[PDB]
Amino acid sequence: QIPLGIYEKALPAGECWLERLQLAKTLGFDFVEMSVDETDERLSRLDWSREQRLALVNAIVETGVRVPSMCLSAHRRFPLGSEDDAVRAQGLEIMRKAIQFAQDVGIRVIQLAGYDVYYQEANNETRRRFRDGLKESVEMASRAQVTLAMEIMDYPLMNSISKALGYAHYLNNPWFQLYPDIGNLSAWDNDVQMELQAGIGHIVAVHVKDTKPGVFKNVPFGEGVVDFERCFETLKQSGYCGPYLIEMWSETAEDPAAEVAKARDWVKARMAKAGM
Amino acid sequence: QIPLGIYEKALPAGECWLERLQLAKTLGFDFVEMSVDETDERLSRLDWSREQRLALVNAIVETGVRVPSMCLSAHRRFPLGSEDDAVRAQGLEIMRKAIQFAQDVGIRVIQLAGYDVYYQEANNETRRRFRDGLKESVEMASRAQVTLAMEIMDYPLMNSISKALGYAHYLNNPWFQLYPDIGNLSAWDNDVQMELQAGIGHIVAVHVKDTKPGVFKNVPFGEGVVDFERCFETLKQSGYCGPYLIEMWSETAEDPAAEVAKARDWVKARMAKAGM
Ligand SMILES: [Zn+2]
Ligand SMILES: [Zn+2]
Ligand SMILES: [Zn+2]
Ligand SMILES: [Zn+2]
Repeated sequence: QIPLGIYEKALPAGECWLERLQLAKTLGFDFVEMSVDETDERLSRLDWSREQRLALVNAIVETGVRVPSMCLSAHRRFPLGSEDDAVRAQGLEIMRKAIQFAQDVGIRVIQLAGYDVYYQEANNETRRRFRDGLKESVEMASRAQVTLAMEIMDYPLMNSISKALGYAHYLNNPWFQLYPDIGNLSAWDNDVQMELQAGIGHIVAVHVKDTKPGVFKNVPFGEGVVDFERCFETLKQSGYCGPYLIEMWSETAEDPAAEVAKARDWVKARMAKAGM
Repeated sequence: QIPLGIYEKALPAGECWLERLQLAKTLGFDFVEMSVDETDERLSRLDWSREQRLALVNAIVETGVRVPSMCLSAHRRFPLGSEDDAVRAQGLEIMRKAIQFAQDVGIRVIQLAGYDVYYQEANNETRRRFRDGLKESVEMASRAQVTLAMEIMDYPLMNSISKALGYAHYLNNPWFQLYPDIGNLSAWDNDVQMELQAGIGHIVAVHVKDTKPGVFKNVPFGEGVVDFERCFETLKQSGYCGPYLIEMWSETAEDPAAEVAKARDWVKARMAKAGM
């Protein structure tokens, strides 16, 4: 049966994980994806004590709701391509800490953000520094035996499965894999269905959200350009058996749980249509 | 860093995992590989309670000594190729329970036994049943996001990297990888150094021991046909950045602790001559 998860930032903001995990179970999800983003509050998770780490493991084992993956979007703030050597070193230290964290709490996959730089302008130097930082991250990941899976991004350097496969070929490492976002993939000039089929033996997780050209965030399900039934059809037929994660940001909604319930039923209807 | 690890059965027996991990720490090992073999005793680990599983996580985090991998030799007794449907079901159940155990406890890689059958003679039907059992196993691993790694075996069906690569290509799944034993890879008529280069983007871990033509188990370090310095050179030059696990049964043989320290330094000496 198909594992279905919810993004952390879809649910109420608390740092009590047992409550967060119990809520996910109640809403019918098998898992939660943790965000380690640009904010200092989530960034501080990497400096958690042994007891804070073991408390998360406790809540997981007790509720049965897994935290198999981490979204590492902190690299938008501290990119690995930064020609500011201080910022780049901060980005690699965050990579090191996310992997140790992953080891500590049994996170299966760290989703990488494919930005060479975000708030600054890319050039050849940012692309070379990003590539080297990726090799270095993947080396750390080989030692720890932790999967780093590159997201297909809201950003041209990594805006297709083909571009992620380029990096995968260059790296040639079993611990570097693919985590496509079917929304991000659908908002450029890609052949989406061929891209999905092309990545198959590299795809470890799928992000599920709607988008429009140039709009990658908070676009409501059904109001964008993503052909969900087609994407699930292709993935199923091509032999994909991994998890799907509903990505939304309803932490700011009046009733986060009610929004998540509606999004879950909407996504599930389309999975069912496509044979799953 | 080269992560160096020690097989469970190279250390004194029992179920206090805290003491064992502590022992491996003072001996200078980064990690311990757990065994889930043919004994009811070790199989009952798959039936541990949430509390037993948590106590193991606690000890790992306390000591800093990881348990990143599991040797799953239990399939010799309950093979996936068995023409006895009841024996086959048991092996599949074991596979399922091992994946969940790996989830609960944060094990990175489950090392699979590459035998269609072991105590019976193989035929087209056992090969077929083993093939479909593997596929079922890999689908379970994809949902859970747990790596299953095929060991290079003391058995003709999987006696090279090439054989494991054949299965890897057939399965075309990121959760099926490769776990070469350089002893077993050397105990046949293989081109060893070619094999290790061939498998490189699939190799997640490496078993280190010594063997002879025909003889597979416990030949002391240096007395077999394994060219350690050359194997370590091939892997170093090819871009391997993963762990090495020293396979020993010291738990029997004289002063177990003093034997693993000799073999630890013997392995490290061979690695250092190879550029490492
Ligand atoms: Zn490929
Ligand atoms: Zn996404
Ligand atoms: Zn291959
Ligand atoms: Zn071995």
